[PDB]
Amino acid sequence: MFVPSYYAAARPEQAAELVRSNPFALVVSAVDGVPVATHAPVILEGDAVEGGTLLGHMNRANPHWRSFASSPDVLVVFSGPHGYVSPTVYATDPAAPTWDYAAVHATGRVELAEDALDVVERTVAALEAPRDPAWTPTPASREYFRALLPGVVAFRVRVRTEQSMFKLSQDLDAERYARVREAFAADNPGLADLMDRSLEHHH
Amino acid sequence: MFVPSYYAAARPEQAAELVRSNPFALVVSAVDGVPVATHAPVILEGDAVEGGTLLGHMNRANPHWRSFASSPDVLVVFSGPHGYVSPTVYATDPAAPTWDYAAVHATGRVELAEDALDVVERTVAALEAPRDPAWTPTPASREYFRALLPGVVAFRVRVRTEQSMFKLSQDLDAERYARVREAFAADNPGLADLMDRSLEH
Ligand code: HEM
Ligand code: HEM
Repeated sequence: MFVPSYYAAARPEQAAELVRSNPFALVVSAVDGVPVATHAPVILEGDAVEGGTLLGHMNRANPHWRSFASSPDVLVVFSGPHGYVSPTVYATDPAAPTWDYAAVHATGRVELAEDALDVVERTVAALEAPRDPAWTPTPASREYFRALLPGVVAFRVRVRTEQSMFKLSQDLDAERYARVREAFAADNPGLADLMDRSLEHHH
Repeated sequence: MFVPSYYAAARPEQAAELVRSNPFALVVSAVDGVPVATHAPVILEGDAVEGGTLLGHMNRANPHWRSFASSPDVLVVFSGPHGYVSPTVYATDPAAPTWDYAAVHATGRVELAEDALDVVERTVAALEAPRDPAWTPTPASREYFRALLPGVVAFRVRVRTEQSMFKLSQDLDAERYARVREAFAADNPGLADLMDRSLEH
């Protein structure tokens, strides 16, 4: 990923807010030199992505994790809101399209996590916390978790580098920008909100 | 990606339909044993993903493409609708959460494309065709596209293998499935529509 200056994160906390808000991530590694990816829920331990630790799990029948000893460099991609920008919105002739989006790329070394039960219980709490009501596992469900454990492989990524893209049209002048934002406000309110947050000076 | 049989595509054209409906893809390669990914619009040439050809473009100032020159294997991930499934929706105890989603992974050899104008113009046509209304490039915009070409790098992927995941709660019993579909109907209609199409014929 390459990040033009206009699409850099405005504030250092924005990468971590995106990661926490979008836990269904893409875990990418090199299996015999070719890329392989698994969609998995991944949570963040720590205040910042860079230097932080990611915790995830996948199916033990998914052979992807068997590579995590011989090829330990991994990339985890977290994806926020996104949307196509049609030249129709600009209302200018000569124009060209683009796609607006925010994403965080965390690269580091992967390792298997012995305490798989901890990883999945922490994932439950993190993903249920924004919901009302939140689901809290009963004793019967924690016992069920224990019965399920042979089928899971948990893992940790110690994040060495992070890269964040907030490609949200901030290069546009106000008239073309207003038109982009108004088009997303109707059909993609999450993206419009991200655009609003990208313009903040402090909060 | 590992695809359990009950989350496989029900019809062989469903993978191609997902690719065409979700063209903003993730293009992944190995730049010195480390995975590097770029988000880019990618379209499908052919009736099927496997054996088909993917066409995309990225920023020439994005150094990612410089690793394509040796024609390494690339992975292109197309992601459809997705949504978290909270056990609250099941309304049954012993339970555990999951995440429902559909995605297509295409792996093959990447080639730099000399015909970058054709790639970007075909991408325009493919992305605009279902919008209402569709944008129709004017002669001025076609001349603009030519002027922009130095700044773009286009590429082809010959798809050697493909995996398609339609993880859409097909394994739930009838009462729990209905709860999940009903819950997504309200807050994620694109995902609910995908579940409907997964059970049809
Ligand atoms: C907290 C939210 C959770 C989410 C969003 C989630 C999601 C997922 C996903 C997407 C997969 C597929 C991974 C792959 O393709 O390799 C998976 C696999 C698996 N997860 Fe989780 N999971 C959650 C919690 C749990 C808990 C608490 C357990 C208890 C041990 C668990 C046990 C498993 C097992 C056994 C599998 C293997 C496939 C299966 O049996 O369904 N998960 N999970
Ligand atoms: C059809 C829908 C299109 C979409 C969704 C789209 C989207 C994008 C995206 C996401 C990037 C950044 C890639 C990166 O990070 O490396 C990009 C770069 C670029 N695209 Fe496209 N594009 C489209 C059509 C076109 C057309 C017709 C042209 C005409 C030549 C063009 C020219 C460029 C150029 C010059 C760049 C690099 C410089 C820049 O980003 O402004 N694109 N495009």
